[PDB]
Amino acid sequence: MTEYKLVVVGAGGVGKSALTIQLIQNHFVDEYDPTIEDSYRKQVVIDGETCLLDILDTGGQEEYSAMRDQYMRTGEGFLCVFAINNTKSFEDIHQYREQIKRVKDSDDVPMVLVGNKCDLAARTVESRQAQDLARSYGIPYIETSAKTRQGVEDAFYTLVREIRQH
Ligand SMILES: Nc1nc2c(ncn2[C@@H]2O[C@H](COP(=O)(O)OP(=O)(O)O)[C@@H](O)[C@H]2O)c(=O)[nH]1
Ligand SMILES: [Mg+2]
Repeated sequence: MTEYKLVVVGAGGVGKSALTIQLIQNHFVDEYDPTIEDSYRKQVVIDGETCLLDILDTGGQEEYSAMRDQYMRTGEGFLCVFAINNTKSFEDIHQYREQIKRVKDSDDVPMVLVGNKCDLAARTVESRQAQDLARSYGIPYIETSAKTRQGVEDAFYTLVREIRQH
């Protein structure tokens, strides 16, 4: 069976844990210990192929847990997440991508830019701004809501399809 190693990165509070929990357990949590950093597994069929997702939900920043470094170096694809109502988290994306390019020593790394919390009103980051950023990196942009489930499967499965074109 094919395994796909995915890593979820982004500023604190954007919904990295919520997105992962939604994919894994199909439920939305209003509060998830921001310190909890762990890996989750899920068996799913994507385009007729049964595979196992090995997902690392990264926690704190400016820190390198023995596990994060491992997934960061062995990770096959990255979900770079920001929130639609958090301009700083969007501006922060540049830092996460520069970091990933450094670890892989490459500018061709499977990656998907995710704009989360699309269920919230009065967004401060327009879809167009994110689309422009994703285009500049040569990767897809997908909006999601860990609360309503909108785009969640699409974000993770598209990341798998990016790894496949690699
Ligand atoms: N309305 C809304 N709240 C969300 C969404 N995703 C996450 N949250 C909330 O945002 C806060 C931070 O989410 P969390 O998953 O802990 O963020 P992380 O720090 O990136 O892991 C929590 O209070 C969540 O309930 C979403 O899509 N919509
Ligand atoms: Mg978290």
